[PDB]
Amino acid sequence: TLDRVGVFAATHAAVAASDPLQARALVLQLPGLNRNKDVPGIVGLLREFLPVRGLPSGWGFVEAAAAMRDIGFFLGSLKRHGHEPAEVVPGLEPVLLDLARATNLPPRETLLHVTVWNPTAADAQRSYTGLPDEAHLLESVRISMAALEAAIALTVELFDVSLRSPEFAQRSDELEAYLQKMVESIVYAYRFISPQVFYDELRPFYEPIRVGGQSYLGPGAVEMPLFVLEHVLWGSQSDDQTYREFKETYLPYVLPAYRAVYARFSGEPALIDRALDEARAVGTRDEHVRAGLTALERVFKVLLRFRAPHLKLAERAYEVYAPSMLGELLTLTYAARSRVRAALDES
Ligand code: HEM
Repeated sequence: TLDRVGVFAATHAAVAASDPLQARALVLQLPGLNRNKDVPGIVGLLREFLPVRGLPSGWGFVEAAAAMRDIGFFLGSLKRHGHEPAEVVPGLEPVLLDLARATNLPPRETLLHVTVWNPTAADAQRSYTGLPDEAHLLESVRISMAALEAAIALTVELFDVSLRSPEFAQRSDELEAYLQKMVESIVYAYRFISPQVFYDELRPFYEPIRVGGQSYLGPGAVEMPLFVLEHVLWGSQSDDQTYREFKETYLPYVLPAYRAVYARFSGEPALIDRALDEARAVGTRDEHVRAGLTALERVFKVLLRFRAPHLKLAERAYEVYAPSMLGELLTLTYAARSRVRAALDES
């Protein structure tokens, strides 16, 4: 049914299958050293595979991204025990910067590296902690990342589809179906991830580190390119300070293609702004207009079925505090949906 997922999943699998540093058996030893808080051992283990002669000239994106993944687990690890990886590992910084250049991504590990680009097998999956809860968190992202990428494609396609077009409602219904995966992810997370374990054992691995004279954030699901999708859909012309700063903060961590999508739509009304103008130009009693707007409201419904439960998920973990950004974004989503619902009012 969600047949657009396959191609995105296949691109992720290419990186997951790559191990140019032949680091698999070495990275698997990291959880034990983390448990032992063995900083010298962690550095020693990294130096067993860290390139010292520059990157192999034959590497492409796949190899460079795979190398960053495997070095990357040592970065959040070292910071977890209170150390800047660049300061305690001679020659590491130049490698990170070279890998950043090769991939057009930050000079550390991102959500992509630790989830969809990380192999799934027990004898291959890289992990900070080796904990089941960490594996469950990775799975929760794997459930929806490829679907979300399809959804970004669909949103961009829907942007050029007139509300007057016969496809509008059908495309919106298809977008809704892919976005349902985000809901599935939060249901999964609620079921399988212990809030105590997340907060006490996993969260400390996700601190920022300093590379190239600036701070780079840790992997988190916050880096999923959902914010790019919603920039196009409803948010591009939002003057809300917290929201704009949120998007600009996470922009460097998403794939270059989605950074390009973001830029393309920043100088234009968002999809719903255009659709609502169209509804007003035709008249909101027109059944085809109403069909389109109703379909659009369902997209907002599914976005809220992710976002509201996610806030609860986040609150439960931090009860063991969540940033204001979450509730603020939730409210903005409600406001956007309300604009659609207002057009559908029959009085
Ligand atoms: C117990 C598990 C989780 C916790 C504790 C958690 C916590 C948070 C927090 C605190 C934020 C605000 C930004 C930050 O400080 O990093 C955030 C944002 C975000 N998270 Fe989660 N999260 C969890 C699971 C998930 C899952 C499973 C997904 C999707 C697969 C997800 C998707 C997102 C997204 C897309 C944002 C950006 C804000 C938004 O769209 O509303 N999170 N998360």
